[PDB]
Amino acid sequence: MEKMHITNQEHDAFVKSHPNGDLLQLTKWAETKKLTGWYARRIAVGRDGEVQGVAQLLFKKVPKLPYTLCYISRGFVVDYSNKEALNALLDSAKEIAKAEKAYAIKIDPDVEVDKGTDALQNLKALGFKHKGFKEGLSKDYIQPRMTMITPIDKNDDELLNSFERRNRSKVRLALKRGTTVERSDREGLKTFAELMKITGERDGFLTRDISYFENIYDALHEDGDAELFLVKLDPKENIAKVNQELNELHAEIAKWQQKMETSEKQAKKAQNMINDAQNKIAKNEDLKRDLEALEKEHPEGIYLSGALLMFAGSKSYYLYGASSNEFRDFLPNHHMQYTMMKYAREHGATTYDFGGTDNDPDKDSEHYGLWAFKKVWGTYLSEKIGEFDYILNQPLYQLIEQ
Repeated sequence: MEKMHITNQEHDAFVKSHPNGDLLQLTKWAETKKLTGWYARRIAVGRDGEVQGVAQLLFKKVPKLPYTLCYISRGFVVDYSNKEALNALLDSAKEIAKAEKAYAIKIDPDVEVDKGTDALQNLKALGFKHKGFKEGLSKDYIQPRMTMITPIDKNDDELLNSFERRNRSKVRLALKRGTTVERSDREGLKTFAELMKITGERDGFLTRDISYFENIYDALHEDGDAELFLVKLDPKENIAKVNQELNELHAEIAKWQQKMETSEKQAKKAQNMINDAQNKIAKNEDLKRDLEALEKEHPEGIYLSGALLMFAGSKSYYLYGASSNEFRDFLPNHHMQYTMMKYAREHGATTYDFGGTDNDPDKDSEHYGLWAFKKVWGTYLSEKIGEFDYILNQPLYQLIEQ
């Protein structure tokens, strides 16, 4: 068929609407990789003025050696059953990659094994070598080969119903206990980085600094493809809520007092309900005091958790999350997750991807916590076909790919 020149926006549109599109094939994602030494090139193929496949190629020089790697991260973006388009994309990639002294062309498209028979067959026939069906988070390939995904093309009740039972209960508590979820801005990243520092120290992880998050956010946020969410506990707002509850409780008492005075038969019940409401009033007043104490410490509230949410068309991604060691009983992360899923659905996404996992690892393994966390959120395990290399220089490939 034919090689085509399409604009950045045209490429991104095609990626966003293709079933095999992905965040890692967007032009603004390539912008984020400049900081770590990657440079980009694009290819497109089609017929009769209609694009049938695209790919964004990232190149990076191999330390100490006169070669590059060509990495098509989550490409090619093509129907892997379209042999003509697939071959044409390989033809174009080989031209560019040889000119860049690449030792191989590495691809890792988001195609589930379930649906990957054609892909495996057709890639094999074209000369690609497979890295194998190893653990979901094997160090033998760059991306996770398994992820955990929540279907979000659901109403609020259906979405909540999809979570595991204990977690549903925690989400309902989170919605009630008194935090708010904010869609933040670039200035919010300073709060986020602080939370991430705390999270790194609590878990065992090395944490990246604010500049690292700014690099991702600034490329994609303009297009609505990156958003930052922050969860706040605001004492003033909650004090207002308590004042309203106190007014409502006094009005309940008024109503039962009026039944007591007019209805002999209901008097014992009325006094009972009055006693209950009086107890609630006393407790609410105690809470008001505690919230006032908090307000003195944190006049404009305190942020408890935060996360970055990315998009590529109908795919949304929970990329990074962080939370502090304080006020954990408000369940801020649970409030955050459900809010972000709803936001993602409203933006046009139908899946919400929590990222990588092993498939049901044992408790002693380094990745167990990821499985324990992600499995309760109405997720299914997405097992991908994996990583494939079209090798251009055999001796170099053997040396490097260790």
